[PDB]
Amino acid sequence: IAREDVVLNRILGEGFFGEVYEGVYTNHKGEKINVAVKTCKKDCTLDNKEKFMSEAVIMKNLDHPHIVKLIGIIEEEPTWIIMELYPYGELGHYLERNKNSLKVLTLVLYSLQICKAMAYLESINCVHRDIAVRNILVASPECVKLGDFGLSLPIKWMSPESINFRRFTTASDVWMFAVCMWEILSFGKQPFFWLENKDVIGVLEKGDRLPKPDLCPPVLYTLMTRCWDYDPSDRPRFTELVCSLSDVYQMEKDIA
Ligand SMILES: Cc1ccc(-n2nc(C(C)(C)C)cc2NC(=O)Nc2cccc3cc(C(=O)NC(C)C)[nH]c23)cc1
Repeated sequence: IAREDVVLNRILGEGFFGEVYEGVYTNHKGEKINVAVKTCKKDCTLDNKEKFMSEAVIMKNLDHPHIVKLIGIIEEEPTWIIMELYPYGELGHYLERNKNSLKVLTLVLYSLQICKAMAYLESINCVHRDIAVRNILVASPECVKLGDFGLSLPIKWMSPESINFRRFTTASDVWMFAVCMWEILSFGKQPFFWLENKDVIGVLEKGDRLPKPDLCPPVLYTLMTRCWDYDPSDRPRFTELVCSLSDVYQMEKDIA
């Protein structure tokens, strides 16, 4: 990927190692691809420059249909990591904007797609630690992609073991994933929006849970409740949750 083939438009935000730019990449075909161009401050340590590159190293190896895509890497100074963006933006903003036209089967489709992405990460014992609708992009009205645009706390999405002891496992991600589904079925509503972060653990310890979103099928809410078991061992694996969500999707397809 050549630097002249990438035009920068505006600052997307500040990453951990430097600014992230929203740009456009013109390929060999001439078609314009929306991209996020991640940069690293010059004054960083070699250790910090290495940690910056690890995203390019890992992301190059990821090719899952429901995971964000790496477009390329420009190693020559200033080093850029180019990731694909889509014009439909974040899922949270997309859900809010299309709340009146989106059908429940589509919300179950998105839930299943993220579950498939997470079942793959589970296969390689990798933990996301920040499963939330803000970390999901809309590739098309029928395709969502999981990413990680956060800085390595998201209290309102975290399992009790993550809040209490900073323990993060695949089991804790399963909890976060059900919170992500609650956001999808609620059309982008923030979980526990009515609480402060300090109040969350007290409510979970007492046995209180996020209520069923109006449009959420009872079977899907039961699955959400199993992911929110205080005991991490009693939550399903993403691998089996794919089977569970595929059954829910087929029942919703049969209803619609
Ligand atoms: C070090 C490290 C960091 C992250 C990851 N990692 N792991 C995964 C899973 C495998 C899905 C968990 C995905 C990712 N990376 C991305 O999704 N990158 C990405 C893609 C598209 C756009 C943006 C914007 C930013 C950004 O920094 N925006 C600031 C403005 C905050 N990042 C983007 C791996 C290693």
